[PDB]
Amino acid sequence: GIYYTPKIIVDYIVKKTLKNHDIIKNPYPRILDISCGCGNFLLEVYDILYDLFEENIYELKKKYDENYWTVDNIHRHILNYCIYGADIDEKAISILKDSLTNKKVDESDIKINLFCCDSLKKKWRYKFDYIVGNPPYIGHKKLEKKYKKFLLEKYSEVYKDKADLYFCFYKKIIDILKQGGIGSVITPRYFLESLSGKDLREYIKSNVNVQEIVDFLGANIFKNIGVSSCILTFDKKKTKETYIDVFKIKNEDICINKFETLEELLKSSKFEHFNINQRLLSDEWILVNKDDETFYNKIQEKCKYSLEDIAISFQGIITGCDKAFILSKDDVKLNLVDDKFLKCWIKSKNINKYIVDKSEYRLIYSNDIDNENTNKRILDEIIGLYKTKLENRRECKSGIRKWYELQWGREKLFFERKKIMYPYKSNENRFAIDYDNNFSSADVYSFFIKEEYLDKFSYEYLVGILNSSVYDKYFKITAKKMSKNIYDYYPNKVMKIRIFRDNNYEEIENLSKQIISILLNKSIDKGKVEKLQIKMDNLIMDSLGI
DNA sequence: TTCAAAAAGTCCCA
DNA sequence: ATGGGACTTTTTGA
Ligand SMILES: Nc1ccc(CCCNc2ncnc3c2ncn3[C@@H]2O[C@H](CO)[C@@H](O)[C@H]2O)cc1
Ligand SMILES: [K+]
Ligand SMILES: [K+]
Repeated sequence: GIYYTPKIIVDYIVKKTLKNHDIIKNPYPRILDISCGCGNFLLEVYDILYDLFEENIYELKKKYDENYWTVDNIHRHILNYCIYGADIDEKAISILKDSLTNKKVDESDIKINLFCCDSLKKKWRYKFDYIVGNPPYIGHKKLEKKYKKFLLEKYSEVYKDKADLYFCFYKKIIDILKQGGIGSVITPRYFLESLSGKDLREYIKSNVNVQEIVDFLGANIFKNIGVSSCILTFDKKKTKETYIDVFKIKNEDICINKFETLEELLKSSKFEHFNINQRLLSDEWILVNKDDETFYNKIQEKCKYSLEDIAISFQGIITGCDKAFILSKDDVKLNLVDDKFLKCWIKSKNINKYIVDKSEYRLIYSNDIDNENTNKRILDEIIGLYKTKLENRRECKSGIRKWYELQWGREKLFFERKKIMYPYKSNENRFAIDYDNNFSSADVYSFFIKEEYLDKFSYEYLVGILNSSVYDKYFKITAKKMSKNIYDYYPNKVMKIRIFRDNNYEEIENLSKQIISILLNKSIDKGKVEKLQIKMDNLIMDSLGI
């Protein structure tokens, strides 16, 4: 449970918080890491501090106690008054204490401000000038329930339904930062856009001045770790300035060690830089450049409806154990199941633009099985193979669901109708019209048009514009970037997409119908579809004035 | 009763 | 062995 931050990032963070420190004015800075681990950040802080003190040793000796300020006394001073670390791992603290002791190589048995504790529970007796480090990331599934009760009761300003632990670490760091202090940390990027991060974003916006956001997007910073990172730097300084420097990466395939320093990478063509006014932040943080801001605002102003206005959205089936209820359509065991119980089953990869692949799987809609005696063959020879796993589901332990029932079988009538489907995680917009009453898991989302908006919007028109290049860019501006070439397509953002209706409605609809007709051929002339899409994109750009 | 969010993702191969 | 690519379950709070 210990993660090594790359040295280039560690150096950038420490330098970010200490480059302009006035050691003459304040020779007693407090630099804290509340998840210090083996001291990836703190040892570097020691190096920076030692150079800072030794470069001004004679100035300090003249302004202050001349006997206290010598080179020989630097190592002691740093440990007594400057470096502070906290971590839950005892072995890590022991190792870091030995490393800090070996920075000099007893005289008086120097005390080192290292605490082996839960930083979210520690009674912190004073605030700190500088806070750096890499907090732990633990999500809603992997966090202990008993501990989650404490977080919900005590960190309710940032920790709620599906929040993450590092939300609480952000709140703690902000709370124990001195007036005029500086904090710089590396966390997941997901709180910048996620629905769970709304309270955290409000807290950060309204309690600190955000200096800088480095967004690495899908680039893999931590080797062999599936997480997407960002660096946040904030302060509590009295300033009328309220502008943020945003560095957003341009090529996610870059390796982090191209130059000797991260700042060389940030100044290069690998990153784009722009400024965001913190006072103009809403509940969402729309961090885009002026071209994209103009693009987004044009679209928002022009469109008079949203998908939420005109549609009904729902998440797919959650069986609770897929292997028990999902079978290949050529499985011999499917001869045991009456066709009234069987539904077509698709995965996210089966969703293309405008149409769905033919399904290869069948769902046993076991909610329609009455009792265990009439269909004993289905239960004993198909579903019962996983009975233990099925009995451990939450709604079975509580007794709400029978052991063979789907955990969340939703409502059949919602699926057995003409509707639009899209994958929950994709590199591009893929909205299809489903004609075959397809069921799917939560990896696919569905919506259908309300009855009162059918005369205004058709499924063909909607899949026309939603699959356009304009709308790919428009959705990705505010979407949640998960990993390299993966965006979240969830209703909490998909339903916010704004749509329009003007003189180009009929031609866009006709082009969409032609695309759908071609895609459903035996001899698919795939080429002409691209030409038709280009023409449709021209129509949409004409419609939205871009 | 029953919705929808959640990557320190998961798994595989060259 | 690692780094990169294809693909995506069900646990969980509200
Ligand atoms: N059972 C159990 C339940 C909940 C928790 C959460 C406790 C949160 N409070 C914590 N307080 C201090 N340090 C913590 C910490 N959680 C993780 N670390 C350290 O962060 C580094 C980055 O990974 C590593 O060196 C971890 O050892 C911990 C255990
Ligand atoms: K003096
Ligand atoms: K990543």
